[PDB]
Amino acid sequence: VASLRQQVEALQGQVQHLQAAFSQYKKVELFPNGQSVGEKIFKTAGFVKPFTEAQLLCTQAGGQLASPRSAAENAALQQLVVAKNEAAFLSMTDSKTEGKFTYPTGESLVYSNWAPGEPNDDGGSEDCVEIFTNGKWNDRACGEKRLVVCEF
Amino acid sequence: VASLRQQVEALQGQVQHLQAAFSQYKKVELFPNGQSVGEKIFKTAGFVKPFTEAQLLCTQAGGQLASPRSAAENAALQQLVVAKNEAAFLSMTDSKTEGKFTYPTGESLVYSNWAPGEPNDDGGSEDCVEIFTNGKWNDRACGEKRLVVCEF
Amino acid sequence: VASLRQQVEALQGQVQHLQAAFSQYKKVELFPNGQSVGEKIFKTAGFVKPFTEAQLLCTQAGGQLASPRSAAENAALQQLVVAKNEAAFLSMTDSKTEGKFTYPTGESLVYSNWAPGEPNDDGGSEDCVEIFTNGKWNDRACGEKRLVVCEF
Ligand SMILES: [Ca+2]
Ligand SMILES: [Ca+2]
Ligand SMILES: [Ca+2]
Ligand SMILES: [Ca+2]
Ligand SMILES: [Ca+2]
Ligand SMILES: [Ca+2]
Ligand SMILES: [Ca+2]
Ligand SMILES: [Ca+2]
Ligand SMILES: [Ca+2]
Repeated sequence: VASLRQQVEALQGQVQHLQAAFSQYKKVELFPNGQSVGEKIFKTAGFVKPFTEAQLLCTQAGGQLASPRSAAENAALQQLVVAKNEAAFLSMTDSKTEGKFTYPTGESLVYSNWAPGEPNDDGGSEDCVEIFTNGKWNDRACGEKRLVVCEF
Repeated sequence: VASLRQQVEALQGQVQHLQAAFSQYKKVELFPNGQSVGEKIFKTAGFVKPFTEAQLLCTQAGGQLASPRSAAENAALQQLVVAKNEAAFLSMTDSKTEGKFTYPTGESLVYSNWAPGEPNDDGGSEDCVEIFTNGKWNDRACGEKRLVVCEF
Repeated sequence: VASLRQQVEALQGQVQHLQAAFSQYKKVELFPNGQSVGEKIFKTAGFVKPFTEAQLLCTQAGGQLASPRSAAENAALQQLVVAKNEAAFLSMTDSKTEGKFTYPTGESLVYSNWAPGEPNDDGGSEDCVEIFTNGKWNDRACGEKRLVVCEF
């Protein structure tokens, strides 16, 4: 029993070391292209791509396109967009049913921050969504190129 | 004994929370300049350099130039090459014995994906190896500049 | 007991795996924009900004502008500057009292590596500090754009 006790004490020190070391690396890793908010992490690729390409990049990386589900998440995402000074694509589209935006899973939106008058399906061909540097949303043509930002 | 149990129960909760956090941060880390395959991790510096300089960058970083040892590893590396649209240097050279490519350790290749007609030692001076966006290999002069991709 | 001893072995296995995985990840993260020295880590954003903007970026990331406090730290920082071939801003300034450089906290410098003749407050308007590829320091106008390097 004393042997196991010694083992536990050792593990406690090793875990404490990992926690401290990892806490430091979290900050290092997110600088300058990442943003943590709650349990979610947004990270930009630093370049622009059309929706389909951006979506694939995020999915293959084990995440998905930025999908802010609260004002707080949206504000965090906005910080990255502002820092890079490039509007970015969100994950939602109304490709299936015009006028009804959904997440990649098909679920309807639980949050939105549409600019006044949006979505307006301008030209009758805007089924993707972009977030501006001011944090507001606008439906935009999926064929256009916007900043690639994924969430993990 | 009873106190040790709860101590173990607690410590493991912390470790599993650490495992989850670490796993999330690893995915974030690899986007968009890295690729994991098995226990190996490829990461590109995002710029080009001549072989000697590229090799030094990887060694100083605690790794080595990309050394795909299987079709799976080659495919993973190919993803970075395609993403950057820049052919990359591999670690192998036939500088010691012309025609015989080896890893930095001196060991002979256990896998190769030479493009048709390669390695041809063009000009009688191609002792380094580059991987194209199509995943195939070609021997090339070490003085040329290619994408820097290290493996860890 | 025999069950506790079993749980401990599993826990030990999880911690040992994390130590190996974390160590590998650290190397990946630092390549190619980071440098570890002592308990400090320098990381460059890979781009240039005026002092105020560079300072805010580091602060918002949970760190601060590079603040070498020893020859060892300065040498580590110098590596990033050399690697990017771009002089970088340090955190210190004499904005409060001309001729007296201080850290962000307000404390006086505990180490300096001024190039010959510096600081010279050229034009009567140099209150910020930059580090050259040779590791030496020079006071520079805060409005100029230099490589952003933060410390964590
Ligand atoms: Ca439509
Ligand atoms: Ca639409
Ligand atoms: Ca619109
Ligand atoms: Ca030769
Ligand atoms: Ca040759
Ligand atoms: Ca050839
Ligand atoms: Ca002054
Ligand atoms: Ca001054
Ligand atoms: Ca000066």
